[PDB]
Amino acid sequence: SRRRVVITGMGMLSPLGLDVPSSWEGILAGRSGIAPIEHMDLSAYSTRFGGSVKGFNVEEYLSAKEARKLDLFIQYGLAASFQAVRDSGLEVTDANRERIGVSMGSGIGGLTNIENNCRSLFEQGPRRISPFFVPGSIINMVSGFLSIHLGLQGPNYALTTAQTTGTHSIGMAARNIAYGEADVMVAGGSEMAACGLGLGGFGAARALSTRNDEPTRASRPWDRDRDGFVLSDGSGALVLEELEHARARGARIYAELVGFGMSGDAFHMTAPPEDGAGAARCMKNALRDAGLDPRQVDYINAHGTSTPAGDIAEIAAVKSVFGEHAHALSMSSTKSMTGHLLGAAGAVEAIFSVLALRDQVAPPTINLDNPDEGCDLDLVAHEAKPRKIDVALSNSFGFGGTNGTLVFRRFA
Amino acid sequence: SRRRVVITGMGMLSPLGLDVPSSWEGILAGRSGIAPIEHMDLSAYSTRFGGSVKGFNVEEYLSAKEARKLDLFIQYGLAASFQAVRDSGLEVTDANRERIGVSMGSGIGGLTNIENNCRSLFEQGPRRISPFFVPGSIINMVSGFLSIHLGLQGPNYALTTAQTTGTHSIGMAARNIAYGEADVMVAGGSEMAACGLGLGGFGAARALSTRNDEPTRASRPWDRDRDGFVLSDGSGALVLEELEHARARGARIYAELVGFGMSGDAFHMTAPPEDGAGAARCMKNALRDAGLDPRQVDYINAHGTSTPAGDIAEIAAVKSVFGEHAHALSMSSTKSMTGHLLGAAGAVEAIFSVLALRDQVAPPTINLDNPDEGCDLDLVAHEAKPRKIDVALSNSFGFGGTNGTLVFRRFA
Ligand SMILES: COc1cc(NC(C)=O)c(OC)cc1Cl
Repeated sequence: SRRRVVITGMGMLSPLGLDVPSSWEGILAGRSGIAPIEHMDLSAYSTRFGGSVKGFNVEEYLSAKEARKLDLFIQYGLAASFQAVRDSGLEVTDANRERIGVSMGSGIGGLTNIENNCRSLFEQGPRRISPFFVPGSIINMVSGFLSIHLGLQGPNYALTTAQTTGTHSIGMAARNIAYGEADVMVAGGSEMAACGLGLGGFGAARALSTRNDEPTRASRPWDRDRDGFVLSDGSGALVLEELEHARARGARIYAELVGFGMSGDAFHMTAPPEDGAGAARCMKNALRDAGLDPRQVDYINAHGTSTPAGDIAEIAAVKSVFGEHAHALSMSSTKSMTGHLLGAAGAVEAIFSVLALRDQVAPPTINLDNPDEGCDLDLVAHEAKPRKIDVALSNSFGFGGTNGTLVFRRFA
Repeated sequence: SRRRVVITGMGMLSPLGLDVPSSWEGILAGRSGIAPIEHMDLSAYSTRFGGSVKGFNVEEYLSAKEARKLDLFIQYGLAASFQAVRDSGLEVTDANRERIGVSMGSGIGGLTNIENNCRSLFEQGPRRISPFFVPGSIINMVSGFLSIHLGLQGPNYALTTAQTTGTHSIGMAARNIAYGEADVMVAGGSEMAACGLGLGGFGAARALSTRNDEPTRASRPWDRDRDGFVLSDGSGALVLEELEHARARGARIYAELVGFGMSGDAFHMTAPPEDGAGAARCMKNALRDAGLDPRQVDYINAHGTSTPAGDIAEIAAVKSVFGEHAHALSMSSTKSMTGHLLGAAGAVEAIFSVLALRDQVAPPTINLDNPDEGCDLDLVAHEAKPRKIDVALSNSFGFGGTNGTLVFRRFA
């Protein structure tokens, strides 16, 4: 029968910090992680800024010889995973290694490495493609490399559901544990899409904010002057653990994962429906899965991408699901500070939702100067709001009409 | 307790044919789908052959305009998916659309689109990148487009586990049904990694057969003269359905999906361990999941890639798991004929495993002229073998040491 699942470890690289505490300190201070991109020349591009990981030292985790063969999204995914496992205190042994698995996902994976090898191929030839091109670029290799470094022999897979990846990865990993396929999973996502093809491709879709002259103000979810998402890099990982397993070893438990929802919109390849019908269906699935009264929800970490259609669809969905209680909960978009980590967004935002529960505080939506028509909920504008949070919900929505909702609650 | 899951529809593109029955006729005749790759200058490449899909007409499925937005691997996955849904006879309605989902995956995703867009970026700059580059290249867009086209509102996701993708996709979709998260799932995988980038990337690792003079003899699993795998394109999709749901509408049931195993080797990024320990755990997990004794297995569709270390690891794993029964079962690699469809390998091989059950015939391992040291199992050399098959396994053992096993049983 279905077992309970708790969070015993977390790890992160974000535009606000090289770990969880430093990132969360930025979140509660209303700090922006967005700046002009330094790592490549973007003068020909319509967007020249984003959320970079600043000062990442891969040699805190991996030998230089190894790191040189891995795309940044793998390096970030391993860093976050190693943090989360260390934070959990779990010791991997012959007795438990078959019961510990990994599901770390990515929306796009090793696009920087694929781009650089494509340049080698076209300008020089196939003899100059790296021998490490495939295992250093394809999405399942965060799970793969992590399992080989720690000796994890449990379920080993990766999701790729665009901007929903981190949320799906955590939810499905929790189902693995619930149904008895594993006792422990490391789950989350990682992304580094800030190369020519990523910035150029989202640019060609006119999906990105073009506020080049004021990057910290670009990401402004539900603000009437928003003009698209801000592309950001990094990784989140959580250690999910069966409750009795965690109790037996005296684990520190941050929160319980009580609910997971998925739904497809079946609407449009990239656009969310205006009424947020798929998002509402997904949240309702998650709340029923958690055995909750919707009035129990205290805090929602929105998807909150700073796109015109996405932000207003999320208000519509929250009003449809929560009715008058929509006016009592707090909802914020931490993408106002971090930007959109794409396949890692749901992973870092699950961590922020768990820390909202630990610290009893709703993070702010910065830059919400002039809320748009109908955006009249408590969106925690400008400043962090201390408040009672027993139940927190993290939402994600992606290309393909793919929706995920996680429901966390305090554990006693 | 758990619901039963049956297969009611199948769909395929392969190097042998543009549907299931044409592909299967090739399989049972021992035909090769491997040939020199056309309409590419492969002069500088060390491998110039593979398994292409021949004569695919996307306008049987999509308008030319929708087809122009999507990478070939998405086109292939939608073709297999539409075939599978047609073959199932399922009628999607407002009463069931929330109970029908999709999990179609890919190992490497949109290499052809990445190449074409890199050509534009490098030559002309980012403003020549296609607006549809991102949504038309990301791996979850088979699930996305299929859900939008057919109005499917159930779980919508995509796995990417390299060469194990199609097996994991099918197994995890079966779990969704068994545990009541869906009543119907379309599951499988698709791949189009000819392109320069696949042939170049695998070639850089010297992972490919270089038998350019005799492409049809290149893929020779367990043969002492094998010299690596053959890269191939296509797609496989199955309609998985809860048993009572299938019976209530009078569905044609091909077979029952009774078991699913996963494991991680935790050994090496690309090579399996010599004794196939992870593959053995995975098959034992899949049999335990099915409540079957190893002695009940009749037929194994091997991963059987024609890499020296992979093929011998599988023999060791099968000897370990099956002991005194290891010679009684028949095990064949259909990759001897199809080549290696990477993320679609497990999907087309699940279909071939189901058809082995329907037709009571083990497909051949062609090219098995001189079995290597210790390769002394019933590997169905050269010619198909009619035999009793009640229980068929399909194995996939991919990069990152990620393993999958599906167990199918005759249904009556
Ligand atoms: C991909 O390159 C490497 C990988 C590992 N380690 C693993 C677990 O894969 C390594 O450990 C000494 C050294 C190198 Cl160079």
